Amino acid sequence: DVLAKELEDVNKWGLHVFRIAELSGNRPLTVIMHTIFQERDLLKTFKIPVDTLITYLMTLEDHYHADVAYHNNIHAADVVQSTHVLLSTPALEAVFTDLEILAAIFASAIHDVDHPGVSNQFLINTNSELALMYNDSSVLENHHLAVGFKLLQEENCDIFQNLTKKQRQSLRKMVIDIVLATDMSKHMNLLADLKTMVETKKVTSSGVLLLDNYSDRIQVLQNMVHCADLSNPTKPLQLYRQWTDRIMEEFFRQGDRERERGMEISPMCDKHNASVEKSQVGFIDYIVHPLWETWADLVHPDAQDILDTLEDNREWYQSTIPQAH
Amino acid sequence: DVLAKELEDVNKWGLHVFRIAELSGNRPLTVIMHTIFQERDLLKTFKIPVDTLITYLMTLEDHYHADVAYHNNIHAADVVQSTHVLLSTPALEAVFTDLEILAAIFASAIHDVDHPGVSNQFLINTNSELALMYNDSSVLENHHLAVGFKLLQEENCDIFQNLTKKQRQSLRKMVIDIVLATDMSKHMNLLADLKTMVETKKVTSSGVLLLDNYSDRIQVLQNMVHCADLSNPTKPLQLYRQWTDRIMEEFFRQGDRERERGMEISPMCDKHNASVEKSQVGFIDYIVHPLWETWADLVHPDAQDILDTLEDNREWYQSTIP
Ligand SMILES: C[C@@H]1CN(C(=O)CO/N=C/c2ccc(OC(F)F)c(OC3CCCC3)c2)C[C@@H](C)O1
Ligand SMILES: C[C@@H]1CN(C(=O)CO/N=C/c2ccc(OC(F)F)c(OC3CCCC3)c2)C[C@@H](C)O1
Ligand SMILES: [Mg+2]
Ligand SMILES: [Mg+2]
Ligand SMILES: [Mg+2]
Ligand SMILES: [Mg+2]
Ligand SMILES: [Mg+2]
Ligand SMILES: [Zn+2]
Ligand SMILES: [Zn+2]
Repeated sequence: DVLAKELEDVNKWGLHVFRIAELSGNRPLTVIMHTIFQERDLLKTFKIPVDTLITYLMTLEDHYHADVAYHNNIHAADVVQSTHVLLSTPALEAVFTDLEILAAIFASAIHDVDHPGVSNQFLINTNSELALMYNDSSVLENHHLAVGFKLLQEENCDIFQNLTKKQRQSLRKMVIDIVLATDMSKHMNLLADLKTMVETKKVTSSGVLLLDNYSDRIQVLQNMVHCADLSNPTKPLQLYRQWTDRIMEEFFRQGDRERERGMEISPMCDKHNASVEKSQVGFIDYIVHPLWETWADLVHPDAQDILDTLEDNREWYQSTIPQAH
Repeated sequence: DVLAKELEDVNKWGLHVFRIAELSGNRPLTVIMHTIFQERDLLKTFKIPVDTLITYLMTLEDHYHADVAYHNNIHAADVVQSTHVLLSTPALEAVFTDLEILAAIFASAIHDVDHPGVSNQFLINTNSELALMYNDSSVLENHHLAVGFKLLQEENCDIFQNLTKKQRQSLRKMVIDIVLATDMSKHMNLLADLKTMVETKKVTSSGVLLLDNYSDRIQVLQNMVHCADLSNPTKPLQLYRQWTDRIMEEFFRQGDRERERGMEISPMCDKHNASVEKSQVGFIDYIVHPLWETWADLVHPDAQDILDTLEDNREWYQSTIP
């Protein structure tokens, strides 16, 4: 119906993903992954039975928490769809193999599964079982990977059943490398390295990038998914505002637990003392723009419209903050 | 029943650790740990109730597998005692705080707990739940930490209950850093970085190392426990001979599991095609001597005898190659 109409924008930045969630009966991850797999002809390329794909996707989506305001299946679908757009950027045309493409999209799909709605630092500070299990290192991200892969074991869920042994091993490695890179404590290091990759990048005649070793290829995929994960402020203001609502609700809920426990309340987690405009402008100035501006450098001019929206949105949120002229 | 005469060598390289295991009713880890804590006055320094220490040690010791030939409670006891000796080296006099000392010894004690007797690569290749949990990265070492820490939560087991919050946090971080560095896959990088530290070491006149910050200190602790972990070929030969027998028995059993599942048998795990003596020489030539030579540089001349024993032991296995 209208859903197939909205799913026509799947190759477009700014998909009305929230609308798709409503219309699909809260199955945005399932329908968006399925649509993209059909789009990229992935079921045929990797001999994936459709009933298997759908069974896994539905189980995966089930394992995103409905009561978590931001880190849920809608965010997962959004990051999947955004990665799907970035993969098709002209500067990267026929750079990546079908397997690499599959890896980046699957990584995006599972990258926050079973997120509890609180940060790594919170989990470390409250001595959680998760932090105990993972020795305080990329606690959530290791966990997302473990669950995402574990779900492949469920009945009629192995979407990779017809990959070769070599392919499955290569895909597992790439997906691990990608999701671990979504850990924000690795952001400055990724960014610092991506800047250096940009400085010395090599391009063909028709302008596509030359990535001639796994280390360069995976670095580009890591930053790609990281950008997609941090892409909310680059979306039309109507989508962006909605993402901002959810992240602050999730944060304030974390803040509430912290205050109730007598802990120091984490930054931007205090519902009483917090400005949306100030927090978002800071977020953009110190994290999202430094990154997207570097990505735009890498694929210039492919991302200029994305960068323009980001800068517009930044200008928009700073406009109501009083400042010295 | 004593035993006490054996434990008089707890400060020496080449303590009779197998004897201690026998004499103590297979509680070498509890006994040696208890002895070292008393000697270093750690119970008083950190207000560790002695029954809490023993209770934790017995539980920890119970989670090393009796039926694993090498990676068992005797190996843990050995690595603890070896670290205990290395910490007392003159070149390191007054370098470490009591909390750092506590961290290195605790890390040594838990560093292989619940080892199943197969390698990281075997756990990965067989798609074990453990490799699934830890995403193929330092699978065992991540698991050893989780278990060692988890056991503090059993009844009357929290030996760190009277550390401050800041002390617990700092000790936790050091222990994690130290145990993750026992992963053999990190050996070449760790050693490379150790050589770099050695190239630019600072010492007082009496040769005492001057460490500047957490980076320096934890790097020395990591390498120290790694050396202790790889110390078998530097021990008196009779000790070394038994360690060699044990590690081969454990490797062969992994090989047997591999052969049975039609997997390629891992290097040195095929009992039908092994060259034990030749493999010890290569082990020393390519891993153990390059490490201990660098450590010996760091603490010159504290480790000269250790190095000499290493070279004598290399010649033993060389001369027993059929
Ligand atoms: C560098 C760390 C990152 N961080 C995280 O929790 C992990 O990732 N964040 C994702 C994120 C995603 C969307 C956000 O808003 C909108 F785009 F929705 C957003 O805006 C918040 C809202 C207050 C500012 C940060 C954050 C915490 C942060 C304060 O600084
Ligand atoms: C299952 C294996 C695990 N692995 C390791 O490196 C683990 O670390 N080793 C410790 C070790 C400790 C003591 C050894 O001898 C004596 F000193 F005991 C010893 O003898 C080696 C080993 C056979 C000759 C060289 C090894 C390597 C891979 C094939 O898969
Ligand atoms: Mg995440
Ligand atoms: Mg003192
Ligand atoms: Mg080990
Ligand atoms: Mg220094
Ligand atoms: Mg001689
Ligand atoms: Zn995310
Ligand atoms: Zn060990």
